[PDB]
Formats: sequence, structure tokens, C-alpha cells
Amino acid sequence: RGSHMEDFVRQCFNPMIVELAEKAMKEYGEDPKIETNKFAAICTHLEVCFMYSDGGSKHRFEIIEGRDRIMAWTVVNSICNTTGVEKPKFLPDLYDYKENRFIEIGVTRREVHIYYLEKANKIKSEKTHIHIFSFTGEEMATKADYTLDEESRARIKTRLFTIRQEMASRSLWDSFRQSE
Ligand SMILES: O=C(NC[C@@H]1Cc2ccccc2O1)c1nc([C@@H]2CCCN2C(=O)CSc2ccccc2Cl)[nH]c(=O)c1O
Ligand SMILES: [Mn+2]
Ligand SMILES: [Mn+2]
Repeated sequence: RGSHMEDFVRQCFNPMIVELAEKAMKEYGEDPKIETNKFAAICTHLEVCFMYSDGGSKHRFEIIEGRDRIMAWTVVNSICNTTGVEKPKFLPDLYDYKENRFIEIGVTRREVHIYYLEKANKIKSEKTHIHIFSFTGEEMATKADYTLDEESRARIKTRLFTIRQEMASRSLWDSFRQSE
């Protein structure tokens, strides 16, 4: 079976994002052909991570997401034993070489207050910065430190709203909203 959401995801995101999401889903044992809504969510979260990395200077952000599980952890230990920063219990998404902290990036279809709370409950690591974006343009970061330029975060937000418009124009937004 081939769904509409699957054919939309492959057309919306660039091929480098799609295969990085496909490899990550199969690496954790889930089929992008069937869990199509999470397929869309990983591509979305992945693109936001890359846009976030493009916000600072050239050699400021180190990307951990998208890598294979073993290599993603390899980079973390290298950073930890370089920076003298505690090794996080869970895999983060980035590392800020300027502010010396790992970053967890969240993208939700719900209230930014709600997801931060559960994101901090599962993290339990006080050092890793948390940064949430929403499909409605809201954002909440830890200690209100949003790290990036206003222009850089704004580019992320408008991209997220474009995705929801394209989903809504294909009637796929309602199913995507009720999947999270
Ligand atoms: O890195 C993460 N997980 C490690 C690997 C990576 C990975 C890929 C596939 C399947 C499993 C899987 O686990 C990670 N996980 C999550 C959420 C929270 C509960 C676990 N989760 C998932 O179900 C992953 S789908 C998803 C949905 C929306 C946005 C982003 C994603 Cl990835 N949100 C993150 O922002 C994040 O970075
Ligand atoms: Mn991650
Ligand atoms: Mn994340």
C-alpha cells in the first residue's frame, strides 16, 4: 500500500533529508511506509536541526541527529572529553561550541508549555539546553536563551507553517495533528 502522506513527504523535503529519516526509522525498526505521520515528523525535525545548524557561525554547531546511533554517540564522547561536559543520558540533537552545551530540538503540534515539561522530564540532564518550535510560530527555550538570531529562528518558524499549509491543502493536516 502507498499512502498520500508518504508521497507528500518525499516531494516536500529534499532527498538528503528523506533518506536520513528513512535510515533512522529502519535503524529503530519502524517502517516509513506504514507510520507515515512519524515519517513526516522526522523529516520535519531533521530539517529544523539543519536550519538551526545554519544559524550560527561556520564551525559553531555540531550535528548529532541524523547520524547512525553508534556514530552519534561517538561524537558525543569526543565532545564530552574535549569540553569537560557531562555525558548526557539520552542522545541530544546538536552541540553549541560557542555556549558549550548540548541542545535538544523539539517540534510539536501542541502547546509549547506541555512539550517542554515532558521533554525535561525524560531528559533529567540539567545541562542540555532545550529549544522547542511549533507549527503555529511559538517557541520556548530554557532560561529564555534562544541561542540564535531573531532572523534565524524566524526562518525556521515560517518553514514550519509552510509545511502545515501544504499538508492542509492535501487534507493530511488533521490526521497529522491527531497522530502526536
Ligand atoms: O533523537 C530522538 N530519538 C532518538 C532516535 C531517533 C529515532 C528515529 C526513529 C525512531 C526512533 C528514534 O529514536 C528524538 N526523539 C523524539 C521523539 C520523543 C520520543 C521518542 N521520539 C520518537 O519517537 C522519534 S520520531 C520524532 C517525532 C517528532 C520529532 C522528532 C522525531 Cl525524531 N523527538 C526528538 O526531537 C528526538 O530528537
Ligand atoms: Mn534527536
Ligand atoms: Mn529532538
